[PDB]
Amino acid sequence: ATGDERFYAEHLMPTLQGLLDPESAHRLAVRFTSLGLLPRARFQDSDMLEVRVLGHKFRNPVGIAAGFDKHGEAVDGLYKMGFGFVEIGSVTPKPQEGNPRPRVFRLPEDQAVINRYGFNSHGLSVVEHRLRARQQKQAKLTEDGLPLGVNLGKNKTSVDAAEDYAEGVRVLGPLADYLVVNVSSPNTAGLRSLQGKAELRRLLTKVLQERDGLRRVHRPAVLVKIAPDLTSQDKEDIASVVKELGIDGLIVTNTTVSRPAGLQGALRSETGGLSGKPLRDLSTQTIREMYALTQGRVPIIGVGGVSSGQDALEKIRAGASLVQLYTALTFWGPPVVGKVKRELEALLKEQGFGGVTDAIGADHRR
Ligand SMILES: Cc1cc2nc3c(=O)[nH]c(=O)nc-3n(C[C@H](O)[C@H](O)[C@H](O)COP(=O)(O)O)c2cc1C
Ligand SMILES: CC(=O)O[C@@H](C)/C(C)=C/CC/C(C)=C/Cc1c(O)c(Cl)c(C)c(C=O)c1O
Ligand SMILES: O=C(O)c1cc(=O)[nH]c(=O)[nH]1
Repeated sequence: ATGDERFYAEHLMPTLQGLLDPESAHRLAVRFTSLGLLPRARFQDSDMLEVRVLGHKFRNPVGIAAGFDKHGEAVDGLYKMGFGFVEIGSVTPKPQEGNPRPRVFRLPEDQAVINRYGFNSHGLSVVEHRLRARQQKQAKLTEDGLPLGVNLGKNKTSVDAAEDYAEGVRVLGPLADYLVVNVSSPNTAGLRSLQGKAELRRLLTKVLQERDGLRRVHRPAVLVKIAPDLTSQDKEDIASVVKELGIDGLIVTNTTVSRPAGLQGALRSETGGLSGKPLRDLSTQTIREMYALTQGRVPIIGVGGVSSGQDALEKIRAGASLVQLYTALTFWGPPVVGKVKRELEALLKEQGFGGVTDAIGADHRR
């Protein structure tokens, strides 16, 4: 049940959201997290939540998705919250402002958010120095089952997308357990076209060459993060390229540019990517498809609308080895992490799984 879950979800978060504009709230959340001003994460991770994937041990399979800690300011606070892994970014090569404010919108009636941040980023150099300041602390955390992902973007005005990603691999690759080639932001003109077969093969060949050129101890896994809005053709092409090139994994999915029938929020027709509950099943179905297309041989990090243990287990059974959440944190606060983990453990036991690993892709074997 938990007292603070109820307190954060029913009282504290909705009260604070009533007082603070969305981006002000985001900024305050990053600040509070970075300072460790967080409730006591009392959930002890059980052995049945441990997952071995991407050349690493993950103490639990619940991560924070990209876009919360864009500039790597709150990594340690996020582990304190009870996340099994942290992904920072997206980070662009040069600093850039992103879109004019306002650029984030709450849809409380839908338990959703729409954002059009447009890759606001401190840039590679700032983030590099921030990560270097805690590099050995991270090495110990990783060893202890708490890996770090770095999500790479491209600048708005760059004339060579592949070179932007290559720069990211060179600069932040040595500080990351895994890198994410984010070709699925809905908020950068032309970006999602990099998901097309020919463009993706060329781009990923260059990214993988740059990764392979790093020293062994500094050589991260490379994942591609994909949209929920892809055609069947697009998904077939991505699966083919992933297998051809030996891409280490997929992150499924980014936000949607669709607006599902039934959205109630006043701000439903704002431009941007939609996240949270209305994305959940679209993301789950995309995980399911990508798992089948890759014959279950390519690790998937499942993301989109995870707010409960059931949501997490649905993505795991569809083929995810790990899951992430973001929007649920914005509505329910830090206790949501312990909630998801406790519920997930209980459901695994109820469905006769020895642990998370046993449940990965279970629906495909029914
Ligand atoms: C405000 C906001 C900013 C985001 N920024 C990024 C980003 O910089 N890079 C990225 O790959 N995904 C970004 N995302 C997408 C999330 O990583 C995630 O894929 C998506 O929100 C679905 O998960 P959720 O429903 O749990 O939020 C962002 C999402 C939100 C809501
Ligand atoms: C769990 C959390 O997000 O932050 C904790 C540390 C907290 C007590 C934050 C206070 C400020 C609030 C109410 C933040 C909620 C919120 C939001 O309301 C919105 Cl709209 C966004 C985009 C974010 C992005 O992180 C967001 O955190
Ligand atoms: O910076 C953003 O606008 C952004 C990037 C991304 O990958 N996904 C998203 O929803 N927003």
